[PDB]
Amino acid sequence: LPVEYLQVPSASMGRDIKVQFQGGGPHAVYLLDGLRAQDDYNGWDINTPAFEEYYQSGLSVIMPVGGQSSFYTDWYQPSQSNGQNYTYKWETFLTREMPAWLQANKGVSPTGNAAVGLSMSGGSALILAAYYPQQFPYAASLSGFLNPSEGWWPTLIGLAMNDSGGYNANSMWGPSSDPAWKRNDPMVQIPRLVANNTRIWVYCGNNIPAKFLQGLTLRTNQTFRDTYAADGGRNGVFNFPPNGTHSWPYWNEQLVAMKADIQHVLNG
Repeated sequence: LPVEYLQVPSASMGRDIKVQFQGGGPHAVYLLDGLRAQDDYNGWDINTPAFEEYYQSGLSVIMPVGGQSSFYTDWYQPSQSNGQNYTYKWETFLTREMPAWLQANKGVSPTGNAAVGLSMSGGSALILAAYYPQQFPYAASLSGFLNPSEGWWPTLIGLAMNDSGGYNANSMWGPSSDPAWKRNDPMVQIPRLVANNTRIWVYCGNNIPAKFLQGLTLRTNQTFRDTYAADGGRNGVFNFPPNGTHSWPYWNEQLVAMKADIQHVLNG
């Protein structure tokens, strides 16, 4: 019932990962952070009443802390030019290390949870559900990058990572020809989301190099929707309100709006 700050060892990253945690039930909502995930608090707790909004929801809430520009993925190597001295292994942490710890210590089930991501982690949430459907029957992407391997996206993602911490996308998924780019591309993995009957919730809202990027993000999100439908997808909620914005107030509004949806999927 009270909010806790936990030190959860990551063998794969060789350090302790801080996790903000609120109990409330055996199944949990994993709230993933944006591109500039900080090392002190998860952006959901900094900017929104997420914990309060899900208090007595019958769901636990998990906010991992850290991982700027990590895309919550397992990297090939430490990011070279910014002096990172370990390899990001956030997929291993989120799918093995952390749920094991939460199961042993708190009784949180490793299966039957929801992954909710925004910006950077919007794609991550869908990828986690794509490859770990037992752990995540539910996944939400708010203003996510849903076709990272395609067109200009590897270039833009590389620039974004440089402009947030000096991280280098080549250390993460290799050059854009590397199979890791398509492996971690939600668009490309839509057949998995359909085959798994994943419940997905996709949101996207709407100085001129930003006009381009804002437009590209929404249009890519629209192609994702169409392709999901075309591939036989029938378990999706697609929210593209024209006045929607790419900001914590609307991301929080989406988190609130999906609560009933998550409750019915995870606890129904």
